[PDB]
Amino acid sequence: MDEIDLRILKILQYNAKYSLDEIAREIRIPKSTLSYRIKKLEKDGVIKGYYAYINPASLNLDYIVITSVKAKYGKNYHVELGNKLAQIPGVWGVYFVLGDNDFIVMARYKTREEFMEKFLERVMSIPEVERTSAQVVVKIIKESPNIVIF
Amino acid sequence: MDEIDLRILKILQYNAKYSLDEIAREIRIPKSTLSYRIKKLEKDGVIKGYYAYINPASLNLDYIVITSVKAKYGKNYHVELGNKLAQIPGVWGVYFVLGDNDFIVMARYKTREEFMEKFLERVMSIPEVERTSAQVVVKIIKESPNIVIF
Amino acid sequence: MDEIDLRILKILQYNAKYSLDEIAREIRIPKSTLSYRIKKLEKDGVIKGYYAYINPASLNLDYIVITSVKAKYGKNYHVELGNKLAQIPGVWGVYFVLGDNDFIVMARYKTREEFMEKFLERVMSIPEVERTSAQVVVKIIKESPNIVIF
Amino acid sequence: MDEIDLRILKILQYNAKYSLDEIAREIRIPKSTLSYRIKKLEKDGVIKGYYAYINPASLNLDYIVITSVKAKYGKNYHVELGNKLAQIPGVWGVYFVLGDNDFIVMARYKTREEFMEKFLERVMSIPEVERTSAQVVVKIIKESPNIVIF
Amino acid sequence: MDEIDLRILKILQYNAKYSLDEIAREIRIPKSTLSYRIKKLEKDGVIKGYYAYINPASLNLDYIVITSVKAKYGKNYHVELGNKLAQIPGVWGVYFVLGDNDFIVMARYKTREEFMEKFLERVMSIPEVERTSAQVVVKIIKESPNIVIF
Amino acid sequence: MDEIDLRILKILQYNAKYSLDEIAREIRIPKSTLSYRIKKLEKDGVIKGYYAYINPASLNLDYIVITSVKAKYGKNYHVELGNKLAQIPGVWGVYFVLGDNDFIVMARYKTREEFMEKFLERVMSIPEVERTSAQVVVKIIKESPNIVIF
Amino acid sequence: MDEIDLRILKILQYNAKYSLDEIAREIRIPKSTLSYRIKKLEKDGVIKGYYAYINPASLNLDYIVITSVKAKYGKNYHVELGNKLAQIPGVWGVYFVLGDNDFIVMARYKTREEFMEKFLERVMSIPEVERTSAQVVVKIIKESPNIVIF
Amino acid sequence: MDEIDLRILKILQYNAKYSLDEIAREIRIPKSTLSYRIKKLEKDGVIKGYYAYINPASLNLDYIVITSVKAKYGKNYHVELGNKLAQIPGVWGVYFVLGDNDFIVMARYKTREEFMEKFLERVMSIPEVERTSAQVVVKIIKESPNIVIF
Ligand SMILES: NC(=O)CC[C@H](N)C(=O)O
Ligand SMILES: NC(=O)CC[C@H](N)C(=O)O
Ligand SMILES: NC(=O)CC[C@H](N)C(=O)O
Ligand SMILES: NC(=O)CC[C@H](N)C(=O)O
Ligand SMILES: NC(=O)CC[C@H](N)C(=O)O
Ligand SMILES: NC(=O)CC[C@H](N)C(=O)O
Ligand SMILES: NC(=O)CC[C@H](N)C(=O)O
Ligand SMILES: NC(=O)CC[C@H](N)C(=O)O
Ligand SMILES: [Mg+2]
Ligand SMILES: [Mg+2]
Ligand SMILES: [Mg+2]
Ligand SMILES: [Mg+2]
Repeated sequence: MDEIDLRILKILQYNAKYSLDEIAREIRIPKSTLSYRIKKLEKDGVIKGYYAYINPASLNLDYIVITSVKAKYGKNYHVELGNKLAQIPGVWGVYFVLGDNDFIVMARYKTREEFMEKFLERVMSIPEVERTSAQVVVKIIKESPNIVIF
Repeated sequence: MDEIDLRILKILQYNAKYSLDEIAREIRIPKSTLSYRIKKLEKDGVIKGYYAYINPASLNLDYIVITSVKAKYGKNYHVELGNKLAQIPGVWGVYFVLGDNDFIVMARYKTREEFMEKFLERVMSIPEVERTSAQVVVKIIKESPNIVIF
Repeated sequence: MDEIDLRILKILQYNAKYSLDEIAREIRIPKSTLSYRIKKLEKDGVIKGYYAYINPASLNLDYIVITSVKAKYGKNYHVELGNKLAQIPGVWGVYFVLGDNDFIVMARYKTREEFMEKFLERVMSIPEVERTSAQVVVKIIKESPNIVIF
Repeated sequence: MDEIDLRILKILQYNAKYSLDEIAREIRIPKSTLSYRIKKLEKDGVIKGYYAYINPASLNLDYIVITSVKAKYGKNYHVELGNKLAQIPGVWGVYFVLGDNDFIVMARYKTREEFMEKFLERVMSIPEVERTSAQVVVKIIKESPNIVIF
Repeated sequence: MDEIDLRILKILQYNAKYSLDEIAREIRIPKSTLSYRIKKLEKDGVIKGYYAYINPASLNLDYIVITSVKAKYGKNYHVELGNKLAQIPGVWGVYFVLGDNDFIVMARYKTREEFMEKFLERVMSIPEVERTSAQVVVKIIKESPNIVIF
Repeated sequence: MDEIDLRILKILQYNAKYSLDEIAREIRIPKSTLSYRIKKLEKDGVIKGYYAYINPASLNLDYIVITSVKAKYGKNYHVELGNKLAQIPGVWGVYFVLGDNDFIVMARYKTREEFMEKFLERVMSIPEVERTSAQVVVKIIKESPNIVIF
Repeated sequence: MDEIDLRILKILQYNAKYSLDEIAREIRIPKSTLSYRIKKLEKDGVIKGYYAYINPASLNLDYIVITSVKAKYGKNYHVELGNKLAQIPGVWGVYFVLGDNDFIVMARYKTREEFMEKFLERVMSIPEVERTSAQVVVKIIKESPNIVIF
Repeated sequence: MDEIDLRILKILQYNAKYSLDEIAREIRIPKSTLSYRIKKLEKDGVIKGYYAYINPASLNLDYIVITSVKAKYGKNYHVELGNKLAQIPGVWGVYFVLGDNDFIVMARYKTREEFMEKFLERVMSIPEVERTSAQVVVKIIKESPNIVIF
């Protein structure tokens, strides 16, 4: 990757629906070269794909919760709990963090009831789980994970 | 929105690079009707846009940190700190949560040094900030915020 | 329920001993219509009943304690502990909360000894119980759960 | 108060809509004596009144939150914050507890938005307030504050 | 007990080596009446005895530690741990407290090594013990448990 | 101090009302030598005095509380708060501990009201005080500070 | 050890590569006496040896972590965990502390991956380990353990 | 640096008092080449020096404490506190850590009194300091910071 690829990615991270023309004109390079560079980035794994950005509100995903989960120590309990958490419907993020030394889980549901049935109740029945603390997000000030180039 | 729009969105959330043909054939509806429905979803704000999914690793974004921030109480301190946090380079997520009653900030940097210079040092100089706790993500088990329809 | 029912409920939540006359005169509606509306609210479950408000102090209920209880995770431990807590004499409130991710128990006793014998000792013998923290209420600034319409 | 008054109160705490007949027949005492005893209990302050029990769900009071509040120390800050908390619309309970050495606030709202506007935002602007932690009640296992005689 | 007994106790709590004369002259009552009152207080259990106040420093009791101990819940674990703690050499105080909902243990030792051998190591081997936190007293600002009448 | 003084102190710490005869007979030494040794211990400061042990229960000292107090840092705030705490009526113990890095205060009162008026309210008005946590002692398993020789 | 030995040690703790001449001239004593004193300090165990001070940065030891570890109570679990921790590659410090009543572990690794593989993963599989909290050192303000004489 | 330098450093980190002969014979390289390599490592900053390892016990450094320090946020308070901490006599380590988001300070003193006078009292008077928690090390299981090559 070179400076030019970065200029291309900086654009595609915001809007992937531009025409090779506009981009080429902005970056000041041959459209055939652009198309090539973009195809190379996809083959190399830099660009893993293209998604439609759906407004979670439009889907009534009003009950957002960030949950910290502590796993009991011993015989692979930690690694197994991570994958169990990632398969729960509504869970889009699972991170293991150093400090708290536990899992941070990001999930979205339409209501409290759905959250309890699909996430909370399920997580509570997991024996490996030592403890949890579910944080209710009452305000999304920002959420743009797509922006990787600042 | 109807059941059909959901089938369309469920596809576009994963791959927006399909052809109206394939989708139409899968959903079993006229391509002209599909194109219409999709254009309507965009005009209605359900589909806010289309992004390229860039692999953060490809950009050496190795230092990932989830930081909790406590703001001092009183005269609009809380709301102001939120926007200050969202403008920091490298910060893609800022949420205010109930329970901890503080801000949860998601950020990505190439190294510890960048993180300290762009995020930590800056956050420390903010007077409104009462306290913080930065969690180092040492493992991303899952991160698919684009998946809103399960 | 309409605006008129709300005016009726706003009154009955404070004093259910009024006469259909006074209320009718205040709300400015036929006494026969009032009686009907009230009977409908009872049949519909809005008005679950009428209670006498007894001053807890008059019963020497001097030892008030708000206890948080953490249940161990796994095989229905959580749901079972909740009902065990609600059957304890002196316990009038049991809530499961998100954040602390534990039960909050409200209880009233005449003395420390009664509290220990009827609540504390009993709760300690429950194996499902992971941990507890009992908060001693030394001052009731307000307690009007009957006021649901502000 | 004697054993007989307790039998009367034990009944009235559950249902104040009984007839002096039924109660008299159950307690086995003259209806004129009952009426007298009840009037005495009201004059003495044991029975502070009679309320209609309204099902909070019937009023869409779905967002229930138990909040702990820490007040800064010094010049009457503690006592003043207590009364400020009790005047907030939607707040039915305010207790000062020993141990946590802070205020426990019980509130009910129809939605997250109402809660934020009427409670959270208001509490955040109070300078005396050091810190808070709002617990989201996702399940009411029991709530019968009217039962003072077990 | 009357006002006079209190005046007697207020004196004896500070210095039990006074003569019945001095005390009688100070309290302004017959020495024979004093002797009687004091003998009555002993027979009644108010005065449980008379001790020599030994300066702990004179015995090289330099390592003072206040330890909080959490016992696991279930089958009489709590009550049993309390008595086990009270029999440890060097432990002069054991209290069960509400709030922390654990035992507070006061102990004194000549050195760190003695403390580790007689207290810490022993406490660690107790299975019922969930967790502990030992606070090192580096300054005794006051310690007059003998003063019960202020 | 020698082995013999220790045998004397071990006795006097439990009961200072023995006769020089009994003690001399038990220790197997001349009564004149005993009297001398004891007088020397008093002059040397080992024996600071003799107190009457009054049963706190006999004085209705039912509300026992162990309070941890955190002082703000800076200009002699710590040392000043310690002496302010030790002068509070009902407070018999004040220790500064390493770990929690705060003051531990032992106090006794007849009732909750007295505790609030004499201790809590007073402590809350102290500006230097950062935070506190008052632990309610609901059970004294042991309290023998007089026993310094085991 | 005398004042002169201290002057010698104060020098050798900083730089052990000086010549007996320079030191002798600085301390103002016969070189033969110096050599003797130094040999005595080594034989007596004061000087346990001489090491080369290697700059950790020069070895790419960029991932520094201070981890607190809580061991479960009971049958020698504590002492055994300590030695298990000290044998982990990359761990240079293991301390058992009073207060937190847990182990503090100092370790150094080249990267996050090495840290996870050699330390974290290994520690997680230890059953005796109750919980841990790994603190990421992002700045070494000072690290001179060799300086024992100030 | 190459594999050979590492073999040299691995030796010098343990014992810098070996002769170029022994080392050369062990590493199997010309003594003149060794001397050169070692001189290069010193000029390059890998080997910052050579110290005498003094047994802290030999200096009566019995009071070891690991203290966590929280600095108030705002105008360079954090960076300034770090250097203030590093200049305190007896302090050999100061680290700023991510997670706890505070300073970890390692210090050694002969007694509690010295610790209080040189460290604690001084740290308490620092206004920038928000809070601290000093952990008493009662057992050094391992302390070999000199070992950088495992
Ligand atoms: N930007 C453009 O469209 C130029 C294209 C270029 N001439 C080519 O060879 O494709
Ligand atoms: N799926 C298709 O391509 C059919 C298209 C449809 N016949 C139209 O009117 O556009
Ligand atoms: N408020 C009243 O009492 C009026 C009653 C009304 N006239 C009826 O039909 O009952
Ligand atoms: N229970 C009753 O109704 C009896 C009443 C009773 N005879 C009276 O004097 O009122
Ligand atoms: N205070 C005194 O010694 C008076 C004693 C009193 N006269 C008696 O009867 O013993
Ligand atoms: N124990 C005794 O009373 C002996 C006393 C001893 N003969 C003396 O000289 O006082
Ligand atoms: N400082 C010196 O080198 C003097 C040495 C001294 N004359 C001896 O006997 O070794
Ligand atoms: N290891 C040795 O001492 C050999 C030294 C080597 N011959 C030189 O040139 O110095
Ligand atoms: Mg996307
Ligand atoms: Mg009621
Ligand atoms: Mg005494
Ligand atoms: Mg060294």
